[PDB]
Amino acid sequence: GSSGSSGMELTFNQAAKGVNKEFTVNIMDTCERCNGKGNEPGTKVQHCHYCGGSGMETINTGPFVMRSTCRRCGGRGSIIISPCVVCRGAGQAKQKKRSGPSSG
Ligand SMILES: [Zn+2]
Ligand SMILES: [Zn+2]
Repeated sequence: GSSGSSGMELTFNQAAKGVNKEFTVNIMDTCERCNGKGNEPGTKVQHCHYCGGSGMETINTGPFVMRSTCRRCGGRGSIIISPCVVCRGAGQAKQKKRSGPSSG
């Protein structure tokens, strides 16, 4: 076997532009213990007043006011007596995956 012609018909050297190669080694997926909730699967939760279920807090200082994400709940709308032990209330963790089917 031997050859060496040209044509430049199609391009099948690299993959699409969107799907960047080696995006990021580290793997981040939705927690499993809390299922992307941020609390222990064996604990209860309390209603937050600061935001009132909106996850938004307001800082009234003088003739002006500021706006920052609730601190008591953390922009959730409720107080987690016991925050997850895997994601520590992050909503995502490291899920060792090989393929990782986006759609599904
Ligand atoms: Zn709150
Ligand atoms: Zn978790």
